[PDB]
Amino acid sequence: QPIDADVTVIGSGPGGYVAAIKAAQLGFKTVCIEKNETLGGTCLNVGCIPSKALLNNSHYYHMAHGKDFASRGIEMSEVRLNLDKMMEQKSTAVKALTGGIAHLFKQNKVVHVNGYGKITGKNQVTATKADGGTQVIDTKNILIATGSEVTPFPGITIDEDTIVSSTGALSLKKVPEKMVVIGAGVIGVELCSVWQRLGADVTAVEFLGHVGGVGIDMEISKNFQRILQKQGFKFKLNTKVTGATKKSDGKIDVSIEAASGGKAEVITCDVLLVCIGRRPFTKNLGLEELGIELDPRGRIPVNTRFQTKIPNIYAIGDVVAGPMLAHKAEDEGIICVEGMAGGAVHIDYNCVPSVIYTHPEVAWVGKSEEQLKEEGIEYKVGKFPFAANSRAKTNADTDGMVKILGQKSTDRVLGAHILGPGAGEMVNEAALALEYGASCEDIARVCHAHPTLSEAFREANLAASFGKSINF
Amino acid sequence: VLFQGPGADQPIDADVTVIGSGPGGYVAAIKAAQLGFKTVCIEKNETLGGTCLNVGCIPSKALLNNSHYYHMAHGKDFASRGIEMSEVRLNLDKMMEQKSTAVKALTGGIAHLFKQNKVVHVNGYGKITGKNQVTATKADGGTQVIDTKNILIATGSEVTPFPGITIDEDTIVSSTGALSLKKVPEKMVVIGAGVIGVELCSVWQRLGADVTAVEFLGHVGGVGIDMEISKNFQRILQKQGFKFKLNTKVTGATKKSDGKIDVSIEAASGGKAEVITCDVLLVCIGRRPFTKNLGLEELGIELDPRGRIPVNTRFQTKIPNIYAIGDVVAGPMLAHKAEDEGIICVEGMAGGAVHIDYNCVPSVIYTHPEVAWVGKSEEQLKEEGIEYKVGKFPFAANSRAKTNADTDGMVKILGQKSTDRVLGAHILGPGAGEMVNEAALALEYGASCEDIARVCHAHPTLSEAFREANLAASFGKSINF
Ligand SMILES: Cc1cc2nc3c(=O)[nH]c(=O)nc-3n(C[C@H](O)[C@H](O)[C@H](O)COP(=O)(O)OP(=O)(O)OC[C@H]3O[C@@H](n4cnc5c(N)ncnc54)[C@H](O)[C@@H]3O)c2cc1C
Ligand SMILES: Cc1cc2nc3c(=O)[nH]c(=O)nc-3n(C[C@H](O)[C@H](O)[C@H](O)COP(=O)(O)OP(=O)(O)OC[C@H]3O[C@@H](n4cnc5c(N)ncnc54)[C@H](O)[C@@H]3O)c2cc1C
Repeated sequence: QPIDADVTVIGSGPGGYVAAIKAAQLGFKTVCIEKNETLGGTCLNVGCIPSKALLNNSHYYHMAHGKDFASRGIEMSEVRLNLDKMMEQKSTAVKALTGGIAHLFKQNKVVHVNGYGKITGKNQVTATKADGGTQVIDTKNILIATGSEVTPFPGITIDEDTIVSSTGALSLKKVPEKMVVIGAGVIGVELCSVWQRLGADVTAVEFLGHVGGVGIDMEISKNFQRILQKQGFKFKLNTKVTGATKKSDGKIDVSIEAASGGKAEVITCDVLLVCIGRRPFTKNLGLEELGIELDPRGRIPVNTRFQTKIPNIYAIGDVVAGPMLAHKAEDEGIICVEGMAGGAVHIDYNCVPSVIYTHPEVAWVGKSEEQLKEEGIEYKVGKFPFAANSRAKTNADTDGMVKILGQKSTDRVLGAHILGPGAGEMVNEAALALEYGASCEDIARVCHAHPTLSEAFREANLAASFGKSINF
Repeated sequence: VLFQGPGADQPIDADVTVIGSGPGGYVAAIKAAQLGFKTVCIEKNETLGGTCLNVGCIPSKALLNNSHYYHMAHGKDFASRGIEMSEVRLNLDKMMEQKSTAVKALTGGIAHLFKQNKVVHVNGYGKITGKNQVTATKADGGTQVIDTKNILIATGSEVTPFPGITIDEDTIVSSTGALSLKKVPEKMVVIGAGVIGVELCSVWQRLGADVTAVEFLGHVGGVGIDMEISKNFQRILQKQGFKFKLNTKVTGATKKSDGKIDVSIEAASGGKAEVITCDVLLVCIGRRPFTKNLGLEELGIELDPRGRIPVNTRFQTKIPNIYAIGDVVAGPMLAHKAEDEGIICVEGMAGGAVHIDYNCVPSVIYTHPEVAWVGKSEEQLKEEGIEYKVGKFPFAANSRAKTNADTDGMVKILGQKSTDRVLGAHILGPGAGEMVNEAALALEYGASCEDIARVCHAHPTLSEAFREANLAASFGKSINF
């Protein structure tokens, strides 16, 4: 009882479920195979959505429990945490959005097959369900969107009990008294902040010498770290972990040393979060038998139409090269299926923004100062602090700055870097500016509403273009 | 030298003399100095920054922010997130202190910016006493003459009075009195359902007042707002507790011996006479240009019927070296509009071309949900005979809005039917105020709906609703709805 299809998508994360919807909208008979109980992939079920929910809820807890609400005349005798209820709010959002994808599939006539997909021919995918039943799909095109998994730390076994990945850390049943996080990238700093805010003593251990992962601008990263340390973060940068021991009393002893060598020490904690990275997931997909070889980092090599070496078999998202982000996977899914229908296929990874949803937030798009130097680009800098922005000052939330990097000969915007309130939303104005090739003067002369945080983006461009802002 | 207050009465020479230190005047003065002009700014009030900083945008946004958080804590929202509190109490004195702290910091900042940029601040009442002369009259009665090549009038606006109802800032208040009420009124009536009125209503509603807005026109939110957005906005505000009497005129108000106020109303067309009682009456029917005792009549600068100073596209009055910008001239009475006019006016004084497109000036309403728009409404496009297409995306389908349990409203995009050019953007929902600036940048380039749809917006953000509404306008269908 095989199914015939034009496009068969393996995986229902941001890349796969959006690709499936768009393919159906373009007229393809479309199937989407998912092995998990719900649709939406890593981002919806154990990723972006649960993490942002806990960041929001823990931020508001900090505002009520700390000094902020009192300073605004909102007085409360006793603020208490109900962690079960906070986790419930998180789970409600996840359930609503995963159900929403199932309805979108029905609305657009995408056939949902529940099982573990394996490519069993150039034009065939077989999905094996939990009970061993099979469903064969004979298909013109195959779109691999199988995503990522957590990168294990050699010698340390994650059990999601006291040694957790991001999945376990998002569902802890009590606030750990003491918590250690291996990895001070985006995911690690976010999860650190959640549990710090809810009462944990948190330490982030990082082999590199800065916070925030790859590609973040160094000046932004140092300033971000300083703000976080004032919030209660403790950082062990330039530090390697040599091992972790699960102890008889339930606690964990973590052995660390200086990254360059020496200064060996041990620190004890109640929960260890292993968050050193993620890697492409292709297990048992049938690639070896087809001859589709992986690159040394486990990614599927693809061409500019996202075709593998077998031209009707495609791959997108966290399973191929480029930034491992939800909106990147989505755009790759859209343009891949547009290309299947004969159209142009374009994504510019220099215009793909990054966001860290701490408070303050961090967001950037385009090039860092380190990248411009390494490329030998002559640039100029404009900065504007949020302390001088009217909306930030009115809200009494004034950490950080906007930094703009501009090309000297043309005034072209080369990069935008935002540390402070509203950075996540603000970077999308910046992404539009980079896609259009805007000059710094262009953005300085656009009438931004007053009072808005976006005026800091305008003023930083004015500084880069004219040399001087108005309000600083 | 850089501050000329009482006792400082020697004559001054300047290239540019700016009368008024509001958003238009103080930015014009800074930019003039940065361009190389010897610049003077005359201000009659105790602080710089005009209506917006002292009694306007800044205090109102501070109270909107604080009252929204009071509502999150005192209502259901914080409890839904596992944040349990025994007793949430309002300390209005402390809330007002946070507001005043912000205003003081920002007014002090302008004075520092004037010093940094070598702008001479003259504290007095400026009158134009010759084609190239302004005389400032100071608090002590002293006078100071400024001989100047150019004059820039930036004298701003005032509250529009209501005949027969005397504002006393006690129980009958303007927006100024409403921003400093000493206690939450049990019942408040607002005459005028425009932007300022709805914002002030929302503040006091959140803090415990029973609020009613009376409006002579048939919609909420002032001039130019899209009618679909306005209707949806009104329905949301009614569920928050607002009561609206649209298409209604006020015939009078009487302060009673017991301190309460009886407001007499009728249908705008006639009939249906009623009386409604309140503890505080806010008179918010508009603002109007302020030019009192400026010397215009003697110069021969006549005003238009609404009191504005007529100017050409370089912002020149009938006297070619005398200019005017901001709330005293035509166009949207908004802070960023006054700022941009001041900048390009002084750039024009320095030899540059002068052009501004009021169709690219955004408007924002800082309620929760917010409202923001830029470009054209459906009503404008219809009246102009423009063929257009519509794309909508509801915030209920946006991942960041749903995750924060903050899902009112939608983004609506209007695109040209044949060319896909973005013609207007209308946002009702969370984050509208910041989001409209992405739309303003798009309009500057004449971008298409497809252009915006193909920009990689971060996930999860509210801005994705803007992306998806453009995708719907361009392709006919969004992804996530
Ligand atoms: C804690 C956390 C926070 C994050 N926060 C953000 C954020 O704020 N913003 C951001 O942009 N990104 C964020 N990310 C990253 C984001 O989750 C990923 O970039 C994105 O989910 C990748 O999309 P994808 O569709 O390529 O893969 P995935 O989301 O990983 O989806 C792959 C799907 O394929 C299924 N699958 C795999 N193999 C098969 C098979 N053989 N048969 C059937 N089904 C199969 C998997 O079960 C899964 O459902 C975060 C990630 C984590 C872990
Ligand atoms: C409650 C309220 C909320 C508002 N919220 C917003 C908002 O969120 N966003 C927005 O964009 N706009 C908002 N506005 C409108 C905004 O304040 C005005 O558009 C803006 O202030 C006008 O700028 P201006 O420089 O033209 O005039 P004004 O700000 O009115 O400044 C004029 C200045 O000139 C001085 N002056 C006048 N005559 C003389 C004289 N002869 N000699 C010396 N000095 C003189 C006055 O004292 C005053 O300081 C709000 C207004 C109110 C009342």
